[PDB]
Amino acid sequence: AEVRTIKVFTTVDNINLHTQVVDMSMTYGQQFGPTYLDGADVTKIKPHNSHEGKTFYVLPNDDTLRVEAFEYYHTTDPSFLGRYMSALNHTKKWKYPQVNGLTSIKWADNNCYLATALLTLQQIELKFNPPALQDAYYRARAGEAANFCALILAYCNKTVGELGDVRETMSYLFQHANLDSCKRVLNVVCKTCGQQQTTLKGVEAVMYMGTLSYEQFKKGVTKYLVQQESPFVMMSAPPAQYELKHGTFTCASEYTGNYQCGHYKHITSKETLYCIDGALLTKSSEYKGPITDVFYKENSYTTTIK
Ligand SMILES: Cc1ccc(N)cc1C(=O)N[C@H](C)c1cccc2ccccc12
Ligand SMILES: [Zn+2]
Ligand SMILES: [Zn+2]
Repeated sequence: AEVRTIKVFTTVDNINLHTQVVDMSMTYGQQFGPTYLDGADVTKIKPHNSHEGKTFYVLPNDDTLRVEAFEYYHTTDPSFLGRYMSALNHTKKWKYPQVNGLTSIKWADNNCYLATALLTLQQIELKFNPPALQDAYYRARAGEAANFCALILAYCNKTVGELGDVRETMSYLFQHANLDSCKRVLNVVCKTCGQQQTTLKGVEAVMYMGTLSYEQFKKGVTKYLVQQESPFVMMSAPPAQYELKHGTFTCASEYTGNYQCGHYKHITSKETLYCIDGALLTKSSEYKGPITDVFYKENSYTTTIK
Protein backbone atom coordinates (compact mmCIF):
# COMPACT_ATOMS: atom_id res chain seq x y z
CA ALA A 1 0.00 0.00 0.00
CA GLU A 2 1.13 3.57 -0.77
CA VAL A 3 2.53 4.98 2.48
CA ARG A 4 1.66 8.70 2.69
CA THR A 5 2.55 11.29 5.33
CA ILE A 6 1.89 14.87 6.47
CA LYS A 7 3.65 17.15 8.95
CA VAL A 8 1.96 18.48 12.10
CA PHE A 9 2.80 20.36 15.29
CA THR A 10 2.35 18.70 18.67
CA THR A 11 2.43 20.50 22.01
CA VAL A 12 1.23 20.40 25.59
CA ASP A 13 1.11 24.18 26.18
CA ASN A 14 0.43 25.55 22.68
CA ILE A 15 3.55 27.68 23.25
CA ASN A 16 6.19 25.16 22.23
CA LEU A 17 5.34 23.44 18.96
CA HIS A 18 7.30 20.30 18.06
CA THR A 19 7.09 19.30 14.41
CA GLN A 20 5.97 15.69 13.91
CA VAL A 21 5.47 13.51 10.86
CA VAL A 22 2.38 11.30 10.90
CA ASP A 23 1.67 8.18 8.91
CA MET A 24 -1.73 8.74 7.33
CA SER A 25 -2.52 5.00 7.33
CA MET A 26 -2.43 4.96 11.15
CA THR A 27 -4.58 6.70 13.73
CA TYR A 28 -2.99 9.42 15.86
CA GLY A 29 -3.53 7.15 18.88
CA GLN A 30 -1.08 4.63 17.40
CA GLN A 31 1.60 7.33 17.16
CA PHE A 32 0.92 9.95 19.84
CA GLY A 33 -1.14 8.20 22.47
CA PRO A 34 -4.22 10.33 23.14
CA THR A 35 -4.58 13.24 20.73
CA TYR A 36 -6.83 16.26 20.37
CA LEU A 37 -7.64 19.06 17.92
CA ASP A 38 -9.19 21.95 19.92
CA GLY A 39 -10.37 19.41 22.47
CA ALA A 40 -12.00 16.99 20.03
CA ASP A 41 -10.47 13.59 20.68
CA VAL A 42 -8.59 12.37 17.59
CA THR A 43 -6.90 9.31 19.13
CA LYS A 44 -9.07 6.86 17.15
CA ILE A 45 -8.99 8.83 13.88
CA LYS A 46 -6.51 8.75 11.07
CA PRO A 47 -4.82 11.84 9.57
CA HIS A 48 -6.56 13.98 6.96
CA ASN A 49 -4.97 16.12 4.27
CA SER A 50 -6.46 19.13 6.10
CA HIS A 51 -4.68 18.31 9.34
CA GLU A 52 -1.38 19.28 7.68
CA GLY A 53 0.16 22.22 9.48
CA LYS A 54 -2.33 22.14 12.35
CA THR A 55 -1.45 21.96 16.04
CA PHE A 56 -2.27 18.82 18.04
CA TYR A 57 -2.15 18.31 21.79
CA VAL A 58 -0.58 15.19 23.32
CA LEU A 59 -0.11 13.78 26.75
CA PRO A 60 3.39 14.37 28.15
CA ASN A 61 4.74 10.99 27.06
CA ASP A 62 8.36 12.27 27.05
CA ASP A 63 10.52 14.22 29.48
CA THR A 64 10.42 17.40 27.40
CA LEU A 65 6.63 17.47 27.37
CA ARG A 66 6.47 16.68 31.10
CA VAL A 67 8.66 19.70 31.84
CA GLU A 68 6.86 21.95 29.36
CA ALA A 69 3.58 20.79 30.91
CA PHE A 70 4.42 21.30 34.57
CA GLU A 71 5.97 24.68 33.80
CA TYR A 72 2.69 25.69 32.19
CA TYR A 73 -0.04 24.10 34.37
CA HIS A 74 1.88 23.73 37.67
CA THR A 75 0.44 20.24 37.98
CA THR A 76 1.48 16.64 37.43
CA ASP A 77 -1.93 14.93 37.42
CA PRO A 78 -1.44 12.54 34.47
CA SER A 79 -5.10 13.09 33.62
CA PHE A 80 -5.07 16.88 33.58
CA LEU A 81 -4.52 17.50 29.87
CA GLY A 82 -7.26 15.03 28.95
CA ARG A 83 -9.81 16.60 31.30
CA TYR A 84 -8.83 20.05 30.01
CA MET A 85 -9.44 19.08 26.37
CA SER A 86 -12.73 17.28 27.01
CA ALA A 87 -14.03 20.25 28.98
CA LEU A 88 -12.66 22.56 26.28
CA ASN A 89 -14.39 20.46 23.64
CA HIS A 90 -17.57 21.61 25.44
CA THR A 91 -16.84 25.15 26.72
CA LYS A 92 -15.93 26.28 23.20
CA LYS A 93 -19.59 26.03 22.13
CA TRP A 94 -20.64 28.31 24.98
CA LYS A 95 -21.44 31.93 24.25
CA TYR A 96 -19.58 34.50 26.37
CA PRO A 97 -21.58 37.73 26.00
CA GLN A 98 -20.42 41.03 27.46
CA VAL A 99 -22.91 41.90 30.21
CA ASN A 100 -22.54 45.20 32.07
CA GLY A 101 -18.90 45.72 31.12
CA LEU A 102 -17.79 42.19 31.98
CA THR A 103 -17.52 38.77 30.35
CA SER A 104 -20.32 36.35 31.23
CA ILE A 105 -21.48 32.90 30.10
CA LYS A 106 -24.89 32.24 28.57
CA TRP A 107 -26.56 29.45 30.51
CA ALA A 108 -25.68 25.94 29.33
CA ASP A 109 -24.70 22.69 31.02
CA ASN A 110 -25.10 24.02 34.58
CA ASN A 111 -22.46 26.73 34.12
CA CYS A 112 -24.21 29.28 36.35
CA TYR A 113 -21.51 28.72 38.97
CA LEU A 114 -18.68 29.21 36.47
CA ALA A 115 -20.27 32.45 35.25
CA THR A 116 -20.74 33.97 38.71
CA ALA A 117 -17.13 33.03 39.43
CA LEU A 118 -15.81 34.44 36.15
CA LEU A 119 -17.58 37.73 36.89
CA THR A 120 -16.08 37.75 40.38
CA LEU A 121 -12.52 37.20 39.19
CA GLN A 122 -12.72 40.10 36.72
CA GLN A 123 -13.67 42.31 39.71
CA ILE A 124 -11.12 41.39 42.39
CA GLU A 125 -7.35 41.77 42.09
CA LEU A 126 -6.03 38.25 41.50
CA LYS A 127 -2.67 37.20 40.05
CA PHE A 128 -2.43 33.55 39.02
CA ASN A 129 0.70 31.47 39.41
CA PRO A 130 0.16 28.96 36.57
CA PRO A 131 0.92 30.52 33.18
CA ALA A 132 -2.00 28.61 31.67
CA LEU A 133 -4.36 30.50 33.98
CA GLN A 134 -2.57 33.84 33.56
CA ASP A 135 -2.77 33.48 29.79
CA ALA A 136 -6.37 32.26 29.69
CA TYR A 137 -7.57 34.87 32.19
CA TYR A 138 -6.16 37.68 30.00
CA ARG A 139 -7.83 36.35 26.85
CA ALA A 140 -10.87 35.72 29.05
CA ARG A 141 -11.06 39.37 30.12
CA ALA A 142 -11.63 40.19 26.43
CA GLY A 143 -14.66 37.95 25.88
CA GLU A 144 -12.71 34.83 24.81
CA ALA A 145 -13.08 32.82 28.04
CA ALA A 146 -13.42 29.37 26.44
CA ASN A 147 -10.00 28.21 27.63
CA PHE A 148 -10.32 29.87 31.04
CA CYS A 149 -13.55 28.02 31.87
CA ALA A 150 -12.12 24.74 30.57
CA LEU A 151 -9.02 25.00 32.78
CA ILE A 152 -11.24 25.82 35.78
CA LEU A 153 -13.22 22.62 35.25
CA ALA A 154 -9.97 20.64 35.09
CA TYR A 155 -8.33 22.34 38.08
CA CYS A 156 -11.53 21.85 40.11
CA ASN A 157 -12.09 18.22 38.98
CA LYS A 158 -15.57 18.87 37.57
CA THR A 159 -17.25 17.64 34.41
CA VAL A 160 -19.47 19.63 32.07
CA GLY A 161 -23.09 19.57 33.14
CA GLU A 162 -22.40 19.03 36.85
CA LEU A 163 -23.21 21.79 39.32
CA GLY A 164 -20.40 23.12 41.50
CA ASP A 165 -20.17 25.31 44.57
CA VAL A 166 -18.86 28.83 43.86
CA ARG A 167 -16.99 28.96 47.18
CA GLU A 168 -15.37 25.55 46.54
CA THR A 169 -14.31 26.59 43.05
CA MET A 170 -12.88 29.97 44.07
CA SER A 171 -10.99 28.08 46.77
CA TYR A 172 -9.26 25.97 44.13
CA LEU A 173 -8.30 29.02 42.09
CA PHE A 174 -6.98 30.72 45.21
CA GLN A 175 -4.61 27.79 45.64
CA HIS A 176 -3.14 28.79 42.27
CA ALA A 177 -3.11 32.54 42.86
CA ASN A 178 -0.25 34.29 44.58
CA LEU A 179 -1.81 35.25 47.89
CA ASP A 180 1.24 35.05 50.15
CA SER A 181 1.13 38.69 51.26
CA CYS A 182 -2.32 37.84 52.68
CA LYS A 183 -2.61 37.79 56.48
CA ARG A 184 -5.46 37.65 58.99
CA VAL A 185 -5.41 38.03 62.78
CA LEU A 186 -8.53 37.02 64.73
CA ASN A 187 -9.25 37.61 68.42
CA VAL A 188 -11.78 35.54 70.40
CA VAL A 189 -12.82 36.47 73.93
CA CYS A 190 -14.67 35.01 76.89
CA LYS A 191 -15.04 36.96 80.13
CA THR A 192 -14.12 33.83 82.14
CA CYS A 193 -11.72 31.74 80.02
CA GLY A 194 -9.26 34.07 78.28
CA GLN A 195 -8.71 35.24 74.74
CA GLN A 196 -7.36 33.28 71.75
CA GLN A 197 -5.69 35.20 68.91
CA THR A 198 -5.24 33.28 65.65
CA THR A 199 -3.15 34.45 62.70
CA LEU A 200 -3.87 33.06 59.22
CA LYS A 201 -1.98 33.38 55.94
CA GLY A 202 -2.73 32.81 52.30
CA VAL A 203 -5.96 31.17 51.20
CA GLU A 204 -7.34 30.89 54.74
CA ALA A 205 -6.73 34.61 55.30
CA VAL A 206 -9.17 35.80 52.62
CA MET A 207 -12.01 33.29 53.20
CA TYR A 208 -14.57 33.01 55.98
CA MET A 209 -17.62 30.80 56.47
CA GLY A 210 -20.30 31.83 58.95
CA THR A 211 -21.08 35.48 58.16
CA LEU A 212 -21.83 37.49 55.05
CA SER A 213 -21.15 40.91 56.62
CA TYR A 214 -17.58 42.17 56.90
CA GLU A 215 -18.85 44.82 59.33
CA GLN A 216 -20.23 42.14 61.65
CA PHE A 217 -16.84 40.40 61.54
CA LYS A 218 -15.11 43.61 62.68
CA LYS A 219 -17.53 44.15 65.60
CA GLY A 220 -18.09 40.56 66.73
CA VAL A 221 -19.67 37.22 65.91
CA THR A 222 -16.94 36.54 70.88
CA LYS A 223 -14.86 36.49 67.66
CA TYR A 224 -13.70 39.66 65.95
CA LEU A 225 -11.29 40.73 63.26
CA VAL A 226 -8.28 42.47 64.76
CA GLN A 227 -6.12 42.88 61.62
CA GLN A 228 -6.57 42.04 57.92
CA GLU A 229 -3.96 42.46 55.14
CA SER A 230 -5.45 41.50 51.77
CA PRO A 231 -6.55 42.85 48.39
CA PHE A 232 -10.07 41.54 49.11
CA VAL A 233 -12.04 39.32 51.47
CA MET A 234 -14.68 36.70 50.68
CA MET A 235 -17.42 36.36 53.32
CA SER A 236 -19.51 33.21 52.89
CA ALA A 237 -22.36 31.36 54.59
CA PRO A 238 -25.28 29.03 53.74
CA PRO A 239 -27.86 30.86 51.65
CA ALA A 240 -29.84 33.31 53.78
CA GLN A 241 -32.31 35.94 52.66
CA TYR A 242 -30.17 39.10 52.77
CA GLU A 243 -30.14 42.73 51.65
CA LEU A 244 -27.25 44.26 49.69
CA LYS A 245 -26.84 48.05 49.57
CA HIS A 246 -25.24 49.98 46.70
CA GLY A 247 -21.67 50.84 47.51
CA THR A 248 -21.16 48.61 50.55
CA PHE A 249 -19.70 45.59 48.76
CA THR A 250 -18.09 44.68 45.46
CA CYS A 251 -19.95 41.54 44.34
CA ALA A 252 -22.03 38.65 45.64
CA SER A 253 -23.42 35.24 44.69
CA GLU A 254 -27.12 34.48 45.01
CA TYR A 255 -27.85 30.77 45.38
CA THR A 256 -31.51 30.06 44.80
CA GLY A 257 -32.51 26.46 45.31
CA ASN A 258 -31.64 23.25 47.13
CA TYR A 259 -28.33 21.68 48.09
CA GLN A 260 -26.34 20.80 44.92
CA CYS A 261 -29.23 21.42 42.53
CA GLY A 262 -29.93 25.16 42.71
CA HIS A 263 -29.23 28.19 40.53
CA TYR A 264 -26.50 30.79 41.06
CA LYS A 265 -26.64 34.50 40.27
CA HIS A 266 -24.07 37.30 40.55
CA ILE A 267 -24.87 40.75 41.91
CA THR A 268 -22.41 43.58 41.28
CA SER A 269 -22.10 47.04 42.86
CA LYS A 270 -21.25 49.65 40.25
CA GLU A 271 -23.09 52.99 39.99
CA THR A 272 -26.25 51.07 40.96
CA LEU A 273 -27.06 47.41 41.68
CA TYR A 274 -27.07 44.95 38.79
CA CYS A 275 -28.15 41.31 38.69
CA ILE A 276 -26.13 39.36 36.10
CA ASP A 277 -27.98 36.10 35.40
CA GLY A 278 -25.65 34.54 32.87
CA ALA A 279 -26.62 36.39 29.69
CA LEU A 280 -29.55 38.18 31.34
CA LEU A 281 -29.41 41.52 33.12
CA THR A 282 -31.63 43.36 35.55
CA LYS A 283 -30.82 46.56 37.43
CA SER A 284 -32.27 47.80 40.69
CA SER A 285 -31.45 50.31 43.41
CA GLU A 286 -31.76 47.68 46.18
CA TYR A 287 -31.46 43.90 46.12
CA LYS A 288 -32.59 41.21 48.55
CA GLY A 289 -32.50 37.47 48.10
CA PRO A 290 -30.78 34.18 48.92
CA ILE A 291 -27.15 35.35 49.23
CA THR A 292 -24.25 32.97 50.03
CA ASP A 293 -21.01 34.89 49.23
CA VAL A 294 -20.22 38.62 49.61
CA PHE A 295 -16.91 40.05 48.33
CA TYR A 296 -15.38 43.20 49.81
CA LYS A 297 -12.24 44.86 48.49
CA GLU A 298 -9.49 45.66 51.00
CA ASN A 299 -5.92 46.79 51.46
CA SER A 300 -5.20 47.10 55.20
CA TYR A 301 -7.46 47.16 58.25
CA THR A 302 -6.65 47.42 61.96
CA THR A 303 -9.18 47.23 64.75
CA THR A 304 -9.89 49.78 67.46
CA ILE A 305 -11.31 47.25 69.96
CA LYS A 306 -9.02 46.51 72.92
C1 LIG B 1 -24.21 23.90 44.30
C2 LIG B 1 -23.39 22.97 45.19
C3 LIG B 1 -22.51 22.05 44.65
C4 LIG B 1 -21.78 21.22 45.50
C5 LIG B 1 -21.93 21.32 46.87
N1 LIG B 1 -21.17 20.45 47.76
C6 LIG B 1 -22.82 22.23 47.39
C7 LIG B 1 -23.54 23.06 46.55
C8 LIG B 1 -24.51 24.08 47.12
O1 LIG B 1 -25.67 23.96 46.93
N2 LIG B 1 -24.00 25.22 47.87
C9 LIG B 1 -24.89 26.22 48.44
C10 LIG B 1 -24.30 27.61 48.41
C11 LIG B 1 -25.00 25.75 49.89
C12 LIG B 1 -23.71 25.66 50.68
C13 LIG B 1 -23.72 25.27 51.91
C14 LIG B 1 -25.03 24.89 52.57
C15 LIG B 1 -26.15 24.96 51.87
C16 LIG B 1 -27.42 24.59 52.53
C17 LIG B 1 -28.58 24.66 51.84
C18 LIG B 1 -28.58 25.14 50.32
C19 LIG B 1 -27.43 25.49 49.72
C20 LIG B 1 -26.15 25.41 50.47
ZN1 LIG C 1 -15.38 30.54 78.20
ZN1 LIG D 1 -20.33 33.38 68.70
